[PDB]
Amino acid sequence: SMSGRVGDLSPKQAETLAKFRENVQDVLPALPNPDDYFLLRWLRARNFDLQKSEALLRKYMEFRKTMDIDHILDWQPPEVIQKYMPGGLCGYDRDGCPVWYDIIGPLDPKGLLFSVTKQDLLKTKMRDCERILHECDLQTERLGKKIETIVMIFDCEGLGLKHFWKPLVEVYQEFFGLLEENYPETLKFMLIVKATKLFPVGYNLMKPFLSEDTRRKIIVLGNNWKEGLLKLISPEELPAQFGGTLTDPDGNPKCLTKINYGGEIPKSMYVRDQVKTQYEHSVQINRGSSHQVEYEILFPGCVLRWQFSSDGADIGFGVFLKTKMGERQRAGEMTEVLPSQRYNAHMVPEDGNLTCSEAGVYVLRFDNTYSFVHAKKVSFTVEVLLPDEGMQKYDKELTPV
Repeated sequence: SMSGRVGDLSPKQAETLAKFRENVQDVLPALPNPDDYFLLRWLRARNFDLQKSEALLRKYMEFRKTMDIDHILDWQPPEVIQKYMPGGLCGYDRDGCPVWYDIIGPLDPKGLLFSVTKQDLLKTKMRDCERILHECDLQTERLGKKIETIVMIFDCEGLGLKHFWKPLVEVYQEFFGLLEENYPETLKFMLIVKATKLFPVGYNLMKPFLSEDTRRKIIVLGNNWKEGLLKLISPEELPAQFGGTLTDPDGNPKCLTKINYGGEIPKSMYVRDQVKTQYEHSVQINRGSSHQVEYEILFPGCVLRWQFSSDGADIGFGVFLKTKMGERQRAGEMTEVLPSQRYNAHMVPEDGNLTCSEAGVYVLRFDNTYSFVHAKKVSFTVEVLLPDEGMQKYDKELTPV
């Protein structure tokens, strides 16, 4: 079989290329380098189907306009992103392919999304797409061989419940979706290092946004992850932080000159205290009454996630565990999970989550015991975030928490 790459095309692939081009006659005037290489990414992504490859390319032309890709290398992100958005482009693998780091642990999710918008974050990620593509083009020049694929490293140390706040999850979802739509056939490997026991839930949140091609390229490294990275990346190209010998000019092993390590964003940089949201349910509760919902959990390891808002007085909220569905239980008859407390959910919504570490029926209960009024409207959403079953197979090498 032929791989559908320049210098390795079958007669059919070549004829399909020559045709697709004839065909993408009217959009080509807009591109900086529509070489055979460029066209063939689209074709490979859709198995050389002319109509699907064309439709995919045409959508990308629209993305170019929406994101102003023509000028994006000159676009300056907000200072909060420059200073506190983790990751960066650093080094090249053993084959010449550029490496892109993300450092998930120290991300401040609310700090970021209360300081900048989802669109500023996504535009920054697309700017980094365009920067790493330019590194591919420059490596091609340097090495005398075609470089058009990249290595993504996700340092998942410290991946935890804070990261499952829905607005942050949505940024990452949209980012992976943008890569699939606009950067097909660009990924060499996505390497997951130091993943925690929460990785299967996190991955399942992203999975719907990953192509089958991408999913086959995801490698979950274990305890010997430094050796694993060194198999792919020479020590002189791999930060000492990640097992190599590359440092900043001053010797810092973190390579801070190229890789950001996040951190807590100063509250003085915030532009808002909440993001807009809609709720799945709204209920009216009586003075001194309660309202609850119940989830029958058979398979431990899923994450229960909630958000609520209520005008007026504070509202009570807690989570309890009982053995099976049945008539209403008193708090003291159930296993406390999250003991009830008083929350001000009027100025800003309350959100939270927890890991369901035992099978049973989880009861999320609102207690209206703080209004000096007749009754009370509570708006809320509760979701269960399931673990990816295939990734639970790595459980023994995933770090607690």
